Amino acid sequence: TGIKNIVYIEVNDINPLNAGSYIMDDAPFFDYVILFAANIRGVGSDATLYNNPNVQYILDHKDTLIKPLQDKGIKVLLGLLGDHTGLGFANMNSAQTEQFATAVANAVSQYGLDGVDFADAWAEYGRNGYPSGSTGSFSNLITALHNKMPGKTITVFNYGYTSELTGVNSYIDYGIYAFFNSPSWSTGFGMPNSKFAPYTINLNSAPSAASAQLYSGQVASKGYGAIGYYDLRANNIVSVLNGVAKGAFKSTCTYDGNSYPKNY
Amino acid sequence: TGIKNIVYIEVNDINPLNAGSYIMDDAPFFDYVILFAANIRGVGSDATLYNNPNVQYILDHKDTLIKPLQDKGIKVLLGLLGDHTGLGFANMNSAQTEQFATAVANAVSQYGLDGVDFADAWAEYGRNGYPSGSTGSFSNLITALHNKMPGKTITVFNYGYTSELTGVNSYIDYGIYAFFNSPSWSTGFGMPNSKFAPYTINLNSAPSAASAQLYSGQVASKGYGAIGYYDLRANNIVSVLNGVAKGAFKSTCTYDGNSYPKNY
Ligand SMILES: CC(=O)N[C@@H]1[C@@H](O)[C@H](O[C@@H]2O[C@H](CO)[C@@H](O[C@@H]3O[C@H](CO[C@H]4O[C@H](CO[C@H]5O[C@H](CO)[C@@H](O)[C@H](O)[C@@H]5O[C@H]5O[C@H](CO)[C@@H](O)[C@H](O)[C@@H]5O)[C@@H](O)[C@H](O[C@H]5O[C@H](CO)[C@@H](O)[C@H](O)[C@@H]5O[C@H]5O[C@H](CO)[C@@H](O)[C@H](O)[C@@H]5O)[C@@H]4O)[C@@H](O)[C@H](O[C@H]4O[C@H](CO)[C@@H](O)[C@H](O)[C@@H]4O[C@H]4O[C@H](CO)[C@@H](O)[C@H](O)[C@@H]4O[C@H]4O[C@H](CO)[C@@H](O)[C@H](O)[C@@H]4O)[C@@H]3O)[C@H](O)[C@H]2NC(C)=O)[C@@H](CO)O[C@H]1O
Ligand SMILES: CC(=O)N[C@@H]1[C@@H](O)[C@H](O[C@@H]2O[C@H](CO)[C@@H](O[C@@H]3O[C@H](CO[C@H]4O[C@H](CO[C@H]5O[C@H](CO)[C@@H](O)[C@H](O)[C@@H]5O[C@H]5O[C@H](CO)[C@@H](O)[C@H](O)[C@@H]5O)[C@@H](O)[C@H](O[C@H]5O[C@H](CO)[C@@H](O)[C@H](O)[C@@H]5O[C@H]5O[C@H](CO)[C@@H](O)[C@H](O)[C@@H]5O)[C@@H]4O)[C@@H](O)[C@H](O[C@H]4O[C@H](CO)[C@@H](O)[C@H](O)[C@@H]4O[C@H]4O[C@H](CO)[C@@H](O)[C@H](O)[C@@H]4O[C@H]4O[C@H](CO)[C@@H](O)[C@H](O)[C@@H]4O)[C@@H]3O)[C@H](O)[C@H]2NC(C)=O)[C@@H](CO)O[C@H]1O
Repeated sequence: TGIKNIVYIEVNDINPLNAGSYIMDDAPFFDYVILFAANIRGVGSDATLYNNPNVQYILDHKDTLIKPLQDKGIKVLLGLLGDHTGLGFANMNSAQTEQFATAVANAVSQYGLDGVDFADAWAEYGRNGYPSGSTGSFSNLITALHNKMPGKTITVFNYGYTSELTGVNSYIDYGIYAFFNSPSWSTGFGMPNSKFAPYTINLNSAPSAASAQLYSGQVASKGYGAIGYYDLRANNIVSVLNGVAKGAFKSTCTYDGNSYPKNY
Repeated sequence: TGIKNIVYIEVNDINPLNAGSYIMDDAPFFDYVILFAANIRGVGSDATLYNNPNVQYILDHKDTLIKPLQDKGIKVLLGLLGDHTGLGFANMNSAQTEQFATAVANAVSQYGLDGVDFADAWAEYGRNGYPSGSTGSFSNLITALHNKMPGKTITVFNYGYTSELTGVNSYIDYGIYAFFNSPSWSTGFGMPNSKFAPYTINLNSAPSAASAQLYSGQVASKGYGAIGYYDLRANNIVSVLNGVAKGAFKSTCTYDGNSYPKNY
C-alpha cells in the first residue's frame, strides 16, 4: 500500500475535525486519526477504561465530532494511555487483561470507532500496590483485542514495554517512532519497514517545510509504510504537510478552509 | 556487491559437497548452496518441519557434509518446500506460523546453517481440511523467522504466493526466477535488480556454454545481483560455469577434481 499518514490529536485542546481539513489527490491527507487519549486506570483489583471529560464528550457526540471524519474515509482510533495509577498495559494479571480488553472492545463497538492505539506511557508502574515489573500482559492484551475486534485496526506508539510485542506483531497494523522531527531508520518490536513510521512530526512545534520534504522523501525511498504526526492544532499547518506531500508522495497538500474550534 | 551464484542441490540424489569443487578467482564459484529440501507438513493442527532421510542424514553429519563447504566461505541454507499435506507457507494461522518459524530457527541454530530458502510449491493447499486459500501467513512467516535468526540469510524462489511478499522484501536477501535456461528481465515482489536472479540455469539438463555466456553477460550489464542454478550433479559441469564466468565475471571457472558420491 501507499504510505499512510497517522495523526495523534490532543483532544484536551483540539477539535478532531481539523484532521479532515487537509486534502491530497482528492482524498484526505490523513489516513488515521487517534483521539489522544482514553486511559487505563487501576481501581482496586479492577482494570478500568477511563475517559476524561473531553474524550467522553467526543464519544458522546460521535455523530458530530467523529462521523464526518469517517464519512471522508478517515479511520478514527481511540488512543490509550497510562494515567499514574500504577497499573498499565504491561503489568496486569490474567483477569485484569480480560477485563480491560472487554472494556476497550465494547467502547470501540459502542462508539463506531475503527480501532485503537496503544501508548505505554505515564502508568507509573508499581504505585498503589500493583506490580512494579512486567507480567507479560502487554502481548496477551493485543492478542485478546485481536480476537475480540476482528476487522479493526491496532496501532502501537513505540514507547514503553513495546520490545515485548515482537511475537504478536502480526496483529499490529502500524508502529510509530516516539521522538519528533528527526527520523530514526529502524523499527520496533520486529516490525517490517512497510508497517512502521520511522519519522514523526510534531505539528505544534513544527519543523520547516524544507526539513519535512527532505525527510519525507527519505521515508519513501527507504521503503517505509507510514509517517507519524503529533499535536495537530486548529491553525492551518498545510505549509508543513505540503512539504511531506512533495517529498513522500510527489504530490501537493491543500487546505479546505475549515478551522474547527473546541467549544466544549 | 558483486553477482552471487546461488545453487539448489537435490540432496535426494547428490552429495552437496560437489558445490565446493568449482573455483573462480581463487574463491568458491558458488556463494550460496541450498539443501533442497526440508518440508512443511501439517499434522492435525500442528505445522511441522519434516526432514526426509537424506536431508536428516546430511544434518546429522554436518561435520563431514556441511562444514567443509562453510570452511571455504560458502553459505549453506536449508531449503523449505511444501509436501502435499494441504498446509503450506501461505495458509497457516498465527499459532502455526509461530510454531513453524520456531522449528526452522531451531534447526538453523542446531545444525550451524547460514539461513533458509523458501519454495512455495507442492503444498496442495486445501487438502486434508486446511484452508484452500491464502491467510496472509507467508509474509508473517518471513517476519517471524527474520526476527528469530538475526544475521542469517533468507532467499525466496519466485514461485507460489510470492506476489504477497512486497511488504517484507527488506527481510529477503535474494529472489530467484523460477524457470530454467532462459532469462526473464524483471523481478518479483518489488525487489530491486541488485537483489534478484533473473536467470536460472538447470545444470542437469544443461544449456550450451555459448548460451550461458550470452545470457550471463546480459545479467551483469543490466545490473542484476545474482544468478541461480538448479540440480547440480556429480559430473564435472565446469564447461557451463566457465561460460558464466566469462560472461558475468570476465574471468574463468575451473574444477578442483573432487567428485563426491552419495554413499548414503
Ligand atoms: C519529559 C519528557 O519530555 N518526556 C517525553 C514525553 O513527554 C514523550 O511523550 C510523548 O510526547 C508528548 C509530548 O511530549 C506527550 O504529551 C505530553 O505529556 C505530558 C505529560 O502528561 C502526562 O502527565 C500529566 C501530568 O500528570 C500529573 O499531574 C496531573 C495534573 O496535576 C494529575 O492529574 C496526574 O494524575 C499526575 O499527577 C499525579 O502524578 C504526579 C507525578 O507522579 C504526582 O506528583 C501527583 O501528586 C499525582 O499523583 C497528565 O495531566 C497527562 O494526562 C492528561 O492528558 C492526557 C492526554 O495527553 C489524557 O489522556 C489524560 O486523561 C489527562 O487529561 C485529563 O486530565 C488533565 C489533568 O487533570 C486535564 O488537564 C485534562 O483536560 C483531562 O481532563 C499525562 O498523563 C504533558 O505535560 C504535555 O502537555 C503539554 O502539551 C499538551 C499538548 O500540546 C497541552 O495540552 C498541555 O497543556 C501541555 O502544554 C504545555 O506544554 C506544551 C508543549 O510545549 C505547550 O504548547 C503549552 O503552552 C504548555 O507549555 C507550558 O508548560 C510547559 C510544561 O508544562 C512548559 O515547558 C512551557 O514553557 C509552558 O510553560 C503533553 O501532553 C505524550 O504523552 C507522548 N505522546 C504519545 C504517547 O503519543 C515521550 C515520547 O515522545 O518521550 C519522553 O522523553
Ligand atoms: C509439471 C512441471 O514441469 N512443473 C514445474 C515444477 O516442477 C517446477 O518446480 C521446480 O523445478 C524442479 C524441477 O522441475 C522441481 O523439482 C521436481 O519436482 C517434481 C515433483 O516433486 C514433488 O512431488 C513429488 C511427487 O510426490 C507425490 O508422490 C510421492 C511418491 O509417491 C509421494 O511421497 C508424495 O507424497 C506425492 O504423493 C501424494 O500426492 C499425490 C499427488 O496429489 C497423490 O497422488 C499421492 O497419492 C500422494 O497423496 C515428490 O516426491 C517430491 O518430494 C520429494 O522431493 C523433494 C525434493 O525435490 C523433498 O523435499 C521431499 O521430501 C521428497 O523427497 C523424499 O520423498 C521421495 C518420495 O517418497 C523420496 O524418493 C526421497 O528420497 C525423499 O525421501 C515433491 O514434493 C519431481 O518429480 C522431480 O523429481 C525428478 O527430478 C529429480 C531431480 O533431478 C530426481 O531426483 C527425481 O527422481 C525425478 O527424476 C526424474 O526426472 C528427472 C528430471 O527432473 C530425470 O533426470 C530423472 O531421470 C527422472 O526421470 C524419470 O521420471 C520422469 C517423471 O518423473 C520421466 O519424465 C523420465 O522419463 C524418467 O522416467 C523434481 O524433483 C522443484 O520442486 C522446483 N524447484 C524449486 C527450486 O522449487 C516449477 C518451477 O520451476 O515449474 C513447474 O512448471
